[PDB]
Amino acid sequence: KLATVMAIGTANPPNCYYQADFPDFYFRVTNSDHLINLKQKFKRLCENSRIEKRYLHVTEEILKENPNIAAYEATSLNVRHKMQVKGVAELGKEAALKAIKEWGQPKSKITHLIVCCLAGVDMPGADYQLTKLLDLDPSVKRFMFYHLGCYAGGTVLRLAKDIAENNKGARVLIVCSEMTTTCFRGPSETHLDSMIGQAILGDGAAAVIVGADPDLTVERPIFELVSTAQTIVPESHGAIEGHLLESGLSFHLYKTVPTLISNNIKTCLSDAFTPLNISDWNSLFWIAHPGGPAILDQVTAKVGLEKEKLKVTRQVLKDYGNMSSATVFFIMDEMRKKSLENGQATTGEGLEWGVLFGFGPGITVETVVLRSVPV
Amino acid sequence: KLATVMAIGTANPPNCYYQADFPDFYFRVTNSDHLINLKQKFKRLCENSRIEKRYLHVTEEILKENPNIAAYEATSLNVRHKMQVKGVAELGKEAALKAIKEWGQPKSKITHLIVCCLAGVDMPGADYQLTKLLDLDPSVKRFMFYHLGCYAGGTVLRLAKDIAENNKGARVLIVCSEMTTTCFRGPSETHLDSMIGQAILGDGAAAVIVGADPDLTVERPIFELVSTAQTIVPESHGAIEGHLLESGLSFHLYKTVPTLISNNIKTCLSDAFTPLNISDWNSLFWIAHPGGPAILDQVTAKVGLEKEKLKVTRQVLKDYGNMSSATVFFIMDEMRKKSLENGQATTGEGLEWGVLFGFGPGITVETVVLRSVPVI
Repeated sequence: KLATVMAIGTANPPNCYYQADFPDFYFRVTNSDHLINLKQKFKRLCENSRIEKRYLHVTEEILKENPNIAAYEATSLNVRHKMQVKGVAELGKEAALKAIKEWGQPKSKITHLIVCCLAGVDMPGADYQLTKLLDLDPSVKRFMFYHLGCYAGGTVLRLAKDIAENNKGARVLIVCSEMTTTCFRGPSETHLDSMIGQAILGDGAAAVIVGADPDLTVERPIFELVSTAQTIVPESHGAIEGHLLESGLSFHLYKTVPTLISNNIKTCLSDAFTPLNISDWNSLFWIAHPGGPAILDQVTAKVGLEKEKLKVTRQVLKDYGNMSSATVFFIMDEMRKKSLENGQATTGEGLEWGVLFGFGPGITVETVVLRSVPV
Repeated sequence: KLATVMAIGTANPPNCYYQADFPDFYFRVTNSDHLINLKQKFKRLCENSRIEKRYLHVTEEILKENPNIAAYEATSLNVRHKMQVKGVAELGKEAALKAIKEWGQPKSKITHLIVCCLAGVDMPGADYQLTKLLDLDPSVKRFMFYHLGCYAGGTVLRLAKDIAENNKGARVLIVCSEMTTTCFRGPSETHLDSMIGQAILGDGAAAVIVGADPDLTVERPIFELVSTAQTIVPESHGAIEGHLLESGLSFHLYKTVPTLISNNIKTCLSDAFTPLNISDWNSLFWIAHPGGPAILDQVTAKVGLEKEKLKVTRQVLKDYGNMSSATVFFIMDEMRKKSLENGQATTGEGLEWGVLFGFGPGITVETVVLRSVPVI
């Protein structure tokens, strides 16, 4: 009896930013219009991001109220955290309620709560906050993960799988609430990669309910968690880093990331699927963290995937941008929705087996083998 | 087959601070010798702490180089984190190596790594650093917990239990590496919370190996993880809070913390032990996070524990102070050591069943039911 995803709910801040207008907005609110060459670089980052829009808690008003946030490097952790701590909770609450609704069981049946937040360190944490906000059982078993990064969607599933499978009747609520208020900052001519964060990172929360042995008279499985794995890409040291400083969470991304990830994907696939006697990567449905269009293009090319295999993944990137750990669940959600609309037999675009990838600091790759459920 | 603790290793910074001399040290290195009145309150704080010594990464030299850390509140997070990130990994590595040695298996057999650090946020984190430092399998399945606090000893065991029992052959290395460099700060007349942490918090790391179905020809069980629970103490909102600020980590505890926790213990005991048909709290061996001397006194009093029940717990507090999440493992380690020296029948002071408690922000209480193992 495999751990099974039985519900997915998502939420995003109400402020929508169309990518086509972001360069002008970003350079204006960060008083960087005098940096003509830097603006062209940023403009191109946005144009090549393959992101059409994003939802952000940050607004021009908030930046006016907090100039130290608009600055590339200014003491601002305190003001960022004040907003971050509240934002991840409220956004996570919205997503959790939607997940709980789809799940179909009363929230009192939630036995475990896993919360994952890029930033917003607080003691007690967002897990405690959500327990109070959702009025969950005070004895709900919680796990709180701060600062894991973009591979965390796989991490929370890896955890949920073992919890669900080792505890009869366990019903795990996962909440990945990602807010970039702690990362949002002005551009730097000396650290050109920092602004990549403002070109691709969006806000969003995803909640999922995971449990083994579904009560088919009320619960409705979406995807089964077959196996999970995590690995560190060889010779990838320092390619993706984030430091929590007095100026908030930094963003470091080396130009080698796309090739490092794409060149190692087949190994992750082989390790995960050889045990299942599966070698045709195109026979799987794909849910890959859209760290960037380069990663997706290179993975598609190097793995030998058909052009549209990552269609849903690319669509989510286009509609919401990179929402860190929550992204893969938006993709998972949209995939089962599109599968239904396209009249396909399974939640995985009609295919039986699938793979979910999380990519992040390490470089770390989380590989989750999934099995679809009939539509 | 229950997840089983098969090894425990510990480590502490090389700088030992005797509590009897800390008041003078503290106010001296923080240029607070002029605050005679406040110095008296701190001296009293340390005297009733029941802590004889602590090991800290901070030194007079470090404070002289970083006066912004010595100040009660000054933009100093960057300098703090630089040391914190390095410290937790180095201290964690030492404890891990010791645990691995006791375990008796090649480190290549480690399948999962759980790292827990009060502070030292970094991406990638301490789990990544330790994987590299210990040269563990690149595919080791890692879990990294930052800023959980003092109940985390139970949290990591609760996690390790499910990992080990749901994955045949899984061998989990847990590393709780706690350093207080991020929360060390000078005294302030307009503040009276952060001063308590300066008197009770110590540095230290503990590592343990957890696995189900031990290979008895090489592995040697110490304690079995029977059940785990986590709960939020009723009407305790805001009682224990910690915030990571530009001035580092700051804690604020209501004076009611000891009472809130102690009054809730019997409930945790009942929930965890009624299913095992156990009701005599003195029939269990005890491992309780020594948040402070008050918590130990009130738990003993309200629960009705005989004087020797928290002996090891109190001894660890006396010898190391409050080392956050790592503490319960120092206690677990010392308990089986003393049990052996006392020629007792089990690793749990000759008793069969035991309980490990973690107390922290929430207020959160982690309750782990333990089973000792026979000792020849």
